[PDB]
Amino acid sequence: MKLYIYDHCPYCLKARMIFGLKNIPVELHVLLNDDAETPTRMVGQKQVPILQKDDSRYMPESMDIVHYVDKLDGKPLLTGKRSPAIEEWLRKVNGYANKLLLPRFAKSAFDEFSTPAARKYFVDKKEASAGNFADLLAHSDGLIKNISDDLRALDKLIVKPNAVNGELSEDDIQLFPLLRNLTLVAGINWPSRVADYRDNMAKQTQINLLSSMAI
Repeated sequence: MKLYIYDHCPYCLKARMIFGLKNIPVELHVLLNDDAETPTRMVGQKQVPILQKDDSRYMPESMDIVHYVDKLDGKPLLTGKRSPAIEEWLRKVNGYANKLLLPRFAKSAFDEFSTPAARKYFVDKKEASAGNFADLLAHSDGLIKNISDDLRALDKLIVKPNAVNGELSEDDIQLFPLLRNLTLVAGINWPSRVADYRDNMAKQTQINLLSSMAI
C-alpha cells in the first residue's frame, strides 16, 4: 500500500494515523503541492490523501481511507464514544487555527513545498491578498494567547493520554492532526495533559511532531 500525501495537510495525517495505530506498514509518497496531473490521473481530481490499495487501485478521501484501513485486519480500533465538548472545542479553534498555521506552512521545510513553484502555488491558493501572510504573522501574539487559552480548556477534557475520551475514537482522528501541526507554532503554552496526549498519540501513530522547525 502507498499513500500519496502532502506532509502538512491534516486530512493526510488522519489517514497516516490509522496505519500507525494498527502497526500496518504503508509507503508514504509526498506529492509536490502544484502537482495536479498525478492525482488527477489516479482519482480524477487534484486531491490528497490518495491510497493505492494492494490490488493497485486508488481510493481518495481521508475518512473513507480511515474506515477502510481500520477493517483490514478485522479488528477496528475506532470504537470509542465521541464527545460533544470535543467537537465544540474543535469547531471553535478551527475558525482561527489556520491564521497561525497557513503562513507558517508556506515558510517551512515540507517536501511538498520543495520547489519554488510548488511553495508559491500553495501561497497563491491560500493567501487572501499579497503579503497577508506577513500580517497574520505580525498578529501571532494575540493568536498564540487564544490557542494557549483554548488548550487550557482542552486540558480538562482529555480522559487518557492515549485516547481523548478514554477509548480510541474518531475524535482522536479529528484532534491529533491539529495538535501535530500546532507544534509548528513557536510560543504556545502547552498544558500538561494536552502535552502528554500530544506526545503519546504521536508515538502511537508513528507521526512526527514539528517542534524542531517551530517558528
